[PDB]
Amino acid sequence: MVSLPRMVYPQSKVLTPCRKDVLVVTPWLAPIVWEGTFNIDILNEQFRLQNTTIGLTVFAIKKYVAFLKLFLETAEKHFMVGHRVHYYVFTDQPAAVPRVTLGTGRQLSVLEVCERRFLSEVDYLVCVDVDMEFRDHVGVEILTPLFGTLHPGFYGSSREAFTYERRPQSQAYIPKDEGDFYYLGGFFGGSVQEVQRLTRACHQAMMVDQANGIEAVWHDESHLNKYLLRHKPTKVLSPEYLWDQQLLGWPAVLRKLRFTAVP
Ligand SMILES: CCCCCCO[C@@H]1O[C@H](CO)[C@H](O)C[C@H]1O[C@@H]1O[C@@H](C)[C@@H](O)[C@@H](O)[C@@H]1O
Ligand SMILES: O=c1ccn([C@@H]2O[C@H](COP(=O)(O)OP(=O)(O)O)[C@@H](O)[C@H]2O)c(=O)[nH]1
Ligand SMILES: [Hg+2]
Ligand SMILES: [Hg+2]
Ligand SMILES: [Hg+2]
Ligand SMILES: [Hg+2]
Repeated sequence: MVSLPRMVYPQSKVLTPCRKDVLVVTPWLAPIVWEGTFNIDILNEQFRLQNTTIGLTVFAIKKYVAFLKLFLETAEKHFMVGHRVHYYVFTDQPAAVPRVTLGTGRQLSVLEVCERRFLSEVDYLVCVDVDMEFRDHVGVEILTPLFGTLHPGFYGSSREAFTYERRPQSQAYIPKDEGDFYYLGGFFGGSVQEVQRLTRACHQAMMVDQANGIEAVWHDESHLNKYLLRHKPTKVLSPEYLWDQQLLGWPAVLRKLRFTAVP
């Protein structure tokens, strides 16, 4: 709750949009995070004064443990640098986790495969896929009670084309005339409380489907989209936050490619 210190930065013009090529705010007034929309110095101050701790979770089972080295190494260079970070690696191969050198204020926990511990160790949880690498800044601008990320392959598509689950028998069902955006199952997060609510809701929904003998078209991602349709995220991250350059190139609307798939 402490006041920010004196800071010097250019004034923002009220009669000048920051981006004229993209939507920077949703209909429910949640910002859509694109490069140019935020002053990272102001945001860093706000979150540091709060002594914010960010938890980053990844699952690495079977062959996916081979992606951990690059993932963690690049995270050390681009993820929440300057803030307290706690990595949680869930794996079936504890002894296979690479020994990565971490900067100060950052720690790593290996969990072999207790929601209460999250509430006690971190303020925010970020959940992502491990077969990726950070290529640019991914900082506190993403922190909020609940956020989803615009899928790189559908940010420009009409909702009818969104690959939501379309069968009424599934708990993840979303009709052709509903839907705001198509979010990624591989990059979401928010406060520990909101994240656990989302995962708990999706777990229950998937069990109901299982009992009914049906599996959503895109599994977890399908349910996450249904959850975020009914519980609007407080921030939405642009595709800058999860991209595949090999498959999608580098469009003009993307000033930075922050987190990407590994070729
Ligand atoms: C219009 C063309 C779309 C190109 C992207 C397809 O991405 C895939 O989308 C489905 C949902 O419809 C699901 O999310 C898997 C996703 O594929 C993964 O992510 C993309 C970005 C690539 O990295 C693929 O190699 C991945 O398998
Ligand atoms: O049949 C599958 C394929 C992937 N995954 C999970 O999805 C993550 C990344 O997904 P994928 O292998 O599809 O790669 P990506 O789409 O992220 O590039 C992996 O860590 C797994 O935990 C899964 O549960 N089932
Ligand atoms: Hg998580
Ligand atoms: Hg859900
Ligand atoms: Hg689930
Ligand atoms: Hg989910």
